[PDB]
Amino acid sequence: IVDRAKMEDTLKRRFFYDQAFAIYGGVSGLYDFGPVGCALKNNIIQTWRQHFIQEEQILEIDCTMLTPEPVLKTSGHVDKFADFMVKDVKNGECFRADHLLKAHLQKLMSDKKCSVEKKSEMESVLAQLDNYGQQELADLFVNYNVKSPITGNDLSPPVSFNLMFKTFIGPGGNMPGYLRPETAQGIFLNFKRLLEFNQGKLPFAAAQIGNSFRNEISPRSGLIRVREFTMAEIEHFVDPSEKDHPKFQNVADLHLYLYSAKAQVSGQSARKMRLGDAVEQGVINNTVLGYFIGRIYLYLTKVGISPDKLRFRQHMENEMAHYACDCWDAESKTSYGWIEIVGCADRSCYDLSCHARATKVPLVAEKPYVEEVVPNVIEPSFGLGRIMYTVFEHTFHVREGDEQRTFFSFPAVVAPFKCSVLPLSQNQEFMPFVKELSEALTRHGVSHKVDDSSGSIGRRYARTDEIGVAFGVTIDFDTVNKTPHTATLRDRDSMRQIRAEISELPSIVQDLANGNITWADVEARYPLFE
Amino acid sequence: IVDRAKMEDTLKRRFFYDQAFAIYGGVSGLYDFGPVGCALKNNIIQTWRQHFIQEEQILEIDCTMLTPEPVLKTSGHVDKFADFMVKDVKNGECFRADHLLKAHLQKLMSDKKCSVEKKSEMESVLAQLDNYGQQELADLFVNYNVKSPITGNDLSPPVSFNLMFKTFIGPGGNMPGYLRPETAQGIFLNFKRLLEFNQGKLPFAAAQIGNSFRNEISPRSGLIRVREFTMAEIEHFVDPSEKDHPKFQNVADLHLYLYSAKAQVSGQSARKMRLGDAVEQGVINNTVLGYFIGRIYLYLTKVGISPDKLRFRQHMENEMAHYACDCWDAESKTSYGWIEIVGCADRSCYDLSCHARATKVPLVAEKPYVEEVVPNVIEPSFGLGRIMYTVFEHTFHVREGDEQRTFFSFPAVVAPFKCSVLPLSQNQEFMPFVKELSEALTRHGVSHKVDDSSGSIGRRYARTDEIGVAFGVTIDFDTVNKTPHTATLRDRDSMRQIRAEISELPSIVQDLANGNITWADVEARYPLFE
Ligand SMILES: Nc1ncnc2c1ncn2[C@@H]1O[C@@H](COP(=O)(O)CP(=O)(O)OP(=O)(O)O)[C@H](O)[C@H]1O
Ligand SMILES: Nc1ncnc2c1ncn2[C@@H]1O[C@@H](COP(=O)(O)CP(=O)(O)OP(=O)(O)O)[C@H](O)[C@H]1O
Repeated sequence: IVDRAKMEDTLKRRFFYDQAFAIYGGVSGLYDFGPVGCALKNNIIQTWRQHFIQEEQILEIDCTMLTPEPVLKTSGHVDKFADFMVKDVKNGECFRADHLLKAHLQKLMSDKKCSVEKKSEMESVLAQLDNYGQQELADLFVNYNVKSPITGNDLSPPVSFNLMFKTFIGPGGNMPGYLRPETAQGIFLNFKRLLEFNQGKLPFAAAQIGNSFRNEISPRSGLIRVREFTMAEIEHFVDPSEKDHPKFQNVADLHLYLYSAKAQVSGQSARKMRLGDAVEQGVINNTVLGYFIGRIYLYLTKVGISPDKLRFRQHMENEMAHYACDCWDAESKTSYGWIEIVGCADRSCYDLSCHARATKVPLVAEKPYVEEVVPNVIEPSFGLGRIMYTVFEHTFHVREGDEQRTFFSFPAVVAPFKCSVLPLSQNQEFMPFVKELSEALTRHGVSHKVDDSSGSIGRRYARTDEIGVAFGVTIDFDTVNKTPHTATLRDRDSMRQIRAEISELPSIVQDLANGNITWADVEARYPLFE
Repeated sequence: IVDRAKMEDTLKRRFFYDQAFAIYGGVSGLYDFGPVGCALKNNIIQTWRQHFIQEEQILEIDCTMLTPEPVLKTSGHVDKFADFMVKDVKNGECFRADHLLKAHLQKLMSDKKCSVEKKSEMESVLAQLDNYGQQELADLFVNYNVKSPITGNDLSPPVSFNLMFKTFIGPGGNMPGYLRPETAQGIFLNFKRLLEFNQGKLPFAAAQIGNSFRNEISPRSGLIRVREFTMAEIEHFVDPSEKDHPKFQNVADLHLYLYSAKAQVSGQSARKMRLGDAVEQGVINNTVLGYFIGRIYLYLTKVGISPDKLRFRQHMENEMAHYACDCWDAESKTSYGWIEIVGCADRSCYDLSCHARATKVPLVAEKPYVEEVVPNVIEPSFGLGRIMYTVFEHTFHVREGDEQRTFFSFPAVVAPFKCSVLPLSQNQEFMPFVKELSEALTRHGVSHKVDDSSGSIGRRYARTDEIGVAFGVTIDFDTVNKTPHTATLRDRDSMRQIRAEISELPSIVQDLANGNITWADVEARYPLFE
């Protein structure tokens, strides 16, 4: 439970993100990220690079966004990459049928005049929404007589709407193209040279961190529904018969809420299992898929996602994408309900074959006299956009005080900047201290900034908390005059402080941010300062 | 002088970059960057972030690429952002008139039957190509009777061709849009909130590092002419009356080739002046423009550009962009002649006014009772693409040996990875040494990789040189058996080696890469090893 209104106001005001082309009315689904928003957005991409590319020695490539029609036709995007759209016969307003039907049903379940028996029937309908194909949706749109959410008019029947943007490469119109809806395709088209890097053996993973475009129908979910976002996709090619990851044990003891496809149809709830035990019962097919599922859990957590609001929902029989056979999604409980922030699929061979059969160019690998095989790819799809937004809601808190101050409990690895060095006076009396501390912090690799804003030391930290600065050191007169020279180390979340010698503080803030010492540990070693 | 053919072959083979959608024939102007290409491309963006954003405390924002028609119409891109295109009346092949006329004239100047008097007349025509407007070009295309470079047919008259990509945002066609040709526009549309960050005072600079799209007519310049590239633009807003940068002295003693607009019309050559002296004579208007010009020189140099092939050419009277009044470009002497890699303009007020007058929203600032002024922006435009490619040619060398081996003399700050630790055997005899050195290097922050490839130690380094790895440490038996345990430190460019104790090598390689010690210094302290 989070007050979205209050939050968005803080985010936009401190400029984390805001409506793109605002002075023109803005375009729904498009936002610009201000300074802090970038510092945070950057820290997350940096953490991801470490957690995956670096930790797994993933081959990184950077393909183009512009794509010639022929390429996406083969992958099957020109045909299946779409959403069902409806529009009131009156004017020409469009809506994503998929969601409008869900918005309506939720409206009925809320009305007090609704029977318990119907409430159920509907809950069953919503828990199977991503399965209802073309026809099935048309009927539900009749049975429930869904009508325009605005000036309730009559909606035309649900029709598919290709989400890919369209353009023309070069003068003339002989080469029509689209803006890549995903990045994965680029890695497949380069499978040859890529496989060559690993001596030709499997498994090997290729990755990409770039922009994808999705001409969303009716974006109304803040940063959740954008037509332009940055995503980090991993394409882990493995031998279909050797689907066993040599590191699965490093993430086997992790306990996370799994929501099988069965539990979704068998009407029961998600169970908090153990990955190791998960693979046993057969919930999670193999251990490769299992390994990444665990790593994904670790990443999201380390970046600011709350475990008590993070689950992995499996897909339904016919919910499968036009390129997958099995899949699991990392969903976060937000103010918009459960939403897919990271998508981990298991699109066995499909892709490579399509491009090979179309271009008349072989894309395979061999294994020991020797047999050629079609690699089975597990693609963890990260939406850095939704992932960041989740961190926003999960860490946005309101300080217990009439002034209604807010703050984000951002981990030290993602906060705009870890420490905030703020002195009382800027005269040449404090400089020798501010200068030292700063440079000292830098040597320890702790991002910081010397606060200049006006107001009381308490109002200073008030602005610091808003953008979620992890810590803060107060340098007052007793620090400059008294001796030993000690400063005040203030914790963001607790607001509780400490008084240690200003020379040792750097190493202290370092361990605190790096998770080598607990704030409790600090209060035990040094004298508390009210 | 560089053998482009040989180079491109090495780049593509080691996969620095290559044709996007290769297995489909590829699309001209589109390329994909392989692993090494990314490591290098990343290092350059990282260096730029330090050299500018970090060194100047620039406010970083990240706007959208999709832009609604109304926004670009105001900036004046829907009208002037184009190139003159011609096409042979036979089939429908298009060409950029601007360049075809230049290709033809160069053909004539080469023919031995050309008179000295005409050769001149033409040299004068080419040195004024970016000034010839619509009509002027049509005539030259008649006087010289230019015809299709292929199967020489007849070219239609030169007509403008808008370079901006076109699409449609959202279902329907009520909101037509383009893919931003530049990033600057985004910073202007956010001038309000941005100015607020600096307390409302000037000067203050905003920056952006993102992708821009330019539907180039006929791309045939490798990575020089792309329809999709990453650029880092800086928008330094300053008071029109206070055009004086407080750091100009830090870059005043720099000596760099300046090519005034006069020297371009007065038919003389570029002079290697001193920035300080440059501002005096009035060559470079103010010192703000001068400061960035110096910093730009430093950056390019630090990344791998050769001074003897780097100049700053000023624009011509009517060469000015549709948004500028004065400008200077950093051009690199490549195999394609002189090309603009970094563009530093001085588009005084223009922009902010246009958006304000169109949206009926004021975008100004005040100064001390108080007067509101229209900020004069100096926009340094970096094309990380062309900049990287220049580094390629300027540092690509061929080893003097029949085997025809190649290598790139990449600075330590941009090389894929600084050091290459390569042992002879991988047995548990060397591991205790490889492990230590590696971890030791990491502690010193030196990017490295343990070489595994097969072949002689000399053939191992042969592959290392190709991707331009700065150094390399050889760990042989005398390192494991003999004591003290010393390894071999090999320099890339010189191939000359050294023999120092394997424990001290880390700190040595660190200073070498960080420019704290010269390779000559090393050969003076430690025993040479043949
Ligand atoms: N419009 C959007 N805005 C932000 N991120 C998006 C996005 N569309 C996709 N993503 C990212 O990429 C997604 C990969 O899974 P996809 O199957 O492509 C989502 P989907 O099911 O096709 O659309 P939907 O979840 O809105 O129904 C990640 O879940 C999400 O972070
Ligand atoms: N097609 C392209 N490919 C690579 N970089 C490009 C590019 N177009 C522009 N840039 C980058 O952005 C440029 C900014 O100057 P611009 O005035 O926009 C070039 P221009 O004069 O408009 O086109 P031209 O130099 O090809 O005639 C930098 O010089 C260049 O690095």
